Amino acid sequence: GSFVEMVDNLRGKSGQGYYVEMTVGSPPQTLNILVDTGSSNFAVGAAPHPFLHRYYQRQLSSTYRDLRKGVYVPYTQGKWEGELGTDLVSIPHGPNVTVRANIAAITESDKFFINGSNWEGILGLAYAEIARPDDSLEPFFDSLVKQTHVPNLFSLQLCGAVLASVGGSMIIGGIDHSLYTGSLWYTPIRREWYYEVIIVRVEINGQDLKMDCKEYNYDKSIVDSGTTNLRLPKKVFEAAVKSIKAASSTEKFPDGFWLGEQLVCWQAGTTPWNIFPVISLYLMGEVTNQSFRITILPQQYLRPVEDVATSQDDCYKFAISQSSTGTVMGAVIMEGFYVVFDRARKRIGFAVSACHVHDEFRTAAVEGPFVTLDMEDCGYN
Ligand SMILES: CC(F)(F)[C@H]1OC(N)=N[C@](C)(c2cc(NC(=O)c3cnc(OCF)cn3)ccc2F)[C@H]1F
Repeated sequence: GSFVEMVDNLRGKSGQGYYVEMTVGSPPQTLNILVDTGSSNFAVGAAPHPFLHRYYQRQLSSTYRDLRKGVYVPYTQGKWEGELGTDLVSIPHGPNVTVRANIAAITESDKFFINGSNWEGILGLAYAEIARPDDSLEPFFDSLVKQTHVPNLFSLQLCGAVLASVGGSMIIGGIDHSLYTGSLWYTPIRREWYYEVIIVRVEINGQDLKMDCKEYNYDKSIVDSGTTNLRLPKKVFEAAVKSIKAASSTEKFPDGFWLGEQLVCWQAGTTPWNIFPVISLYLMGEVTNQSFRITILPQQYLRPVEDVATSQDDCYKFAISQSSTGTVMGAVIMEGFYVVFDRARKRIGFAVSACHVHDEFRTAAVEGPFVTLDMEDCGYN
């Protein structure tokens, strides 16, 4: 309940993700590693790509073992290619342990590493089913639990805000009660591949979208620290934006803004947060016919873009976007909440984050219980 050593072990920059310090090999080589609940490989830069502050030098490690197998990982945007091996891995500001983990030594990549970012690898925290090349490549967290007495859970407090610094905590093997207020509320992990969950109802400023709830999870809903946006299925996005436009009628904005094709800027600290509605996702609860509600503010979904050279004003991107891969509860969701990935009990806990950004009128919220019928029908098959 109190893991003081792990508090504040996350760093980052706006729009560049949250990383944790790790060591690989003997003697230990220090690397900054993106915390990613939306993938399942531990994959680290292993060659001098010019964007990289540093990289894993396998020749320097006496504990390195080669698996004599490569892996090619294409994405929608980018790609990486790597060579598989195992080595000793530890987390300096995490549990006092050392595990032998699979490592994909990245040897070629495209549109993967971020120019100007301070991380050199990715820690895939999701399950073996989506590991590359196949489910026999045991993910890091699985090895950690198998090889040690670290309990089968972790929790994330992602704290949003020159690119401004972000931070937070990754509590490995436990929960730190100072990181949230009120109660944790749990939603079932529907299936252990991604951190899959079921959205049961959507509200904009308390106004139900009245869609068939299956649309909310077409073809899945996931919790993903490695995605910035709240990503919504195309039809859900359309209805949500229509409703958000209606709720913020006080001012007009161009169509491009809602599509993330264009920024909107306001003069120095004069953001009309109050014209923008709250957004509420109801998640499947732990018991039959019971749900709970998570609520985020414009402070979560209207994200500052700091690196605009051509403007002297305060510029923002609408960080709700359309998706072909289902709902993605990215940083836009997770920055509102302390999120507990309770792998042992196949569930995910949400609580109001003690570090979430809000104003004097409105706060992010986690509330329940509510009575919701036919919640199983909301899952897609
Ligand atoms: C499916 C997908 F969208 F391509 C990616 O999504 C996830 N979850 N992880 C990967 C391995 C990834 C993730 C990132 N993530 C980020 O750069 C990032 C940036 N800002 C974030 O939050 C706001 F700070 C979160 N993640 C970068 C490169 C990447 F390759 C990809 F699989």
